[PDB]
Amino acid sequence: TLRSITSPLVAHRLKPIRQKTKKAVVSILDSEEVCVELVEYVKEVLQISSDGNTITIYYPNGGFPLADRPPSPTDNISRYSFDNLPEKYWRKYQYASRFVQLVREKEPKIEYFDRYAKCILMENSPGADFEVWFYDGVKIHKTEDFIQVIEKTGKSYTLKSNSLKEEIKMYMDHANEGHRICLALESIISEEERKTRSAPFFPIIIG
Amino acid sequence: RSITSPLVAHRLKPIRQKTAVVSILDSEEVCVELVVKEVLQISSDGNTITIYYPNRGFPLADRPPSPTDNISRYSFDNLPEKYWRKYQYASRFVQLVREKEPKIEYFDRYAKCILMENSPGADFEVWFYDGVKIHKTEDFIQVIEKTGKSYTLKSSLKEEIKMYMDHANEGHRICLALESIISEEERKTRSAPFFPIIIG
Repeated sequence: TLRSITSPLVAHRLKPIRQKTKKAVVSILDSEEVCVELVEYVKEVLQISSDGNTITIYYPNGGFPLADRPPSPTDNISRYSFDNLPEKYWRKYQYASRFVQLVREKEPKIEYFDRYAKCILMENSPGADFEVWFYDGVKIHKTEDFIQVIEKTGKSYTLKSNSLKEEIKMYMDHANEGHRICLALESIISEEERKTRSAPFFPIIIG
Repeated sequence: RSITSPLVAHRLKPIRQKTAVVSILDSEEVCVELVVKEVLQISSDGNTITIYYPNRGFPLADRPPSPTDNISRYSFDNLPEKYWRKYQYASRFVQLVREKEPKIEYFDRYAKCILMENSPGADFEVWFYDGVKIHKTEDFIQVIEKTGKSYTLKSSLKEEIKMYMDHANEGHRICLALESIISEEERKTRSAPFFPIIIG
């Protein structure tokens, strides 16, 4: 069971992207499906559901040239659950998940303009990244692992654990309020998309 | 006061229109330059009017003349009648901006919904992805079919279009519920404003 190792990917609300590695192309489609074309001709396509829990695999007949769109499916097709997926495709599923993990860290879920900064909560929940692009060129990025400060000069620092330099704290004190605010809205609005179950309320731009 | 209510320019993006010149400043203050020779600056909340004269003077710049010492402040109530029709010009203008100024853009699978800033009872435009368009108002609803066949109903079932009108009504209910939820939170937080908002 792939489960014993990794976890199902999440691509919900991800804008489209196509990147060519050497071994193959990876995509996020308008459907928020994830496509891995193994490879210059495509010999194998994996199409993972936006949830992670479904993997569709189709081949050609013959020895599928490269393209904008991925190749429309064939009758040589299969479907697996995350649990049923054969070992053979596991490292492919993990390429797709690493990639998607990359995108979500940089995919805004909420953009909020305070008097003093642009605040960005990312899609890499739980514990998503949080960027604060101060309008006077200060930058504070918060991560589960750590916090990066960049000063108006370019002095850039990490704090995996505080006294900063006091003046840093005015900015960090703000960053924190912004995080508390974007985390309260995300909860409120998320509550609403539960109660209504209509169309996604994310991402949002505020102010 | 007896007549017009104080204007509201909260969250309105800047604009200078020439006719007198009227402006909404980056401060959400409303400026009327009469022609210059007189400047009225109404507060974003409508209740304070600052009036200053040149020391004519003031050639028509693209920005309002910086402040002078021939200056007055009034309350909405204190405002002398000499200035009432100037205030009312400013109020009509702002009513016009607000009706076309969006507070909420929501992207449904079928359409773009826009609740405007002309509360209470704000306009609600539904720009369907297929080219259908519905515009709700307190007075009436305009329907534009894909053809162009406009139809300003004022009170009715015409069939088929009811599929779209039902969607439009859902979107309104959804946008009117988000406004309430995010409005509660803004009441409880004291942070920077939460509107406008784009969702989707």
